[PDB]
Amino acid sequence: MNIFEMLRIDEGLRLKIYKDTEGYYTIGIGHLLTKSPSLNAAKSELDKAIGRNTNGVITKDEAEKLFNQDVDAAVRGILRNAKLKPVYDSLDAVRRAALINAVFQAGETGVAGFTNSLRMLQQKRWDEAAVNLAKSRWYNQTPNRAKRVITTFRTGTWDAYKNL
Ligand SMILES: [Cl-]
Repeated sequence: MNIFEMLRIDEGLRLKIYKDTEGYYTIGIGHLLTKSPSLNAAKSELDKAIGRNTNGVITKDEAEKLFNQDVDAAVRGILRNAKLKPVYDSLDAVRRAALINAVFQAGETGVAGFTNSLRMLQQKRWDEAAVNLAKSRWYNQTPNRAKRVITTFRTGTWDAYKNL
């Protein structure tokens, strides 16, 4: 298992525009196009990201290109966030993947309210971190996906994804 299969399981793959769990225009593998309620705004963002006139649909290859660009962006945002970097560096390979997954899910770096969780992670207080991560809108809105990531932080294994 690795970061790409991981998120690939968590995000799914759709080749035609769709609305995420939040009602946002997205496509491919978790690729948020826009937060605007405008389909037109979404197709434009889509054409621009793709480099061609899509008409709202892409090929598998195109989806995977976006995905690669996106995972790369995430890692790099982490490396560049002053609060994320140290956490990320203190972690093992498996837990690092969970951090990437979560940041990817946010579509942004060092999201609001997880200072305490980060601190517990950094100190390797796994069980406590798990519990704390769970007191979050995140967990309540997408409990299944959040449970998988949380289990990954607490254990340092891929157990939560081995069976999907
Ligand atoms: Cl879920």
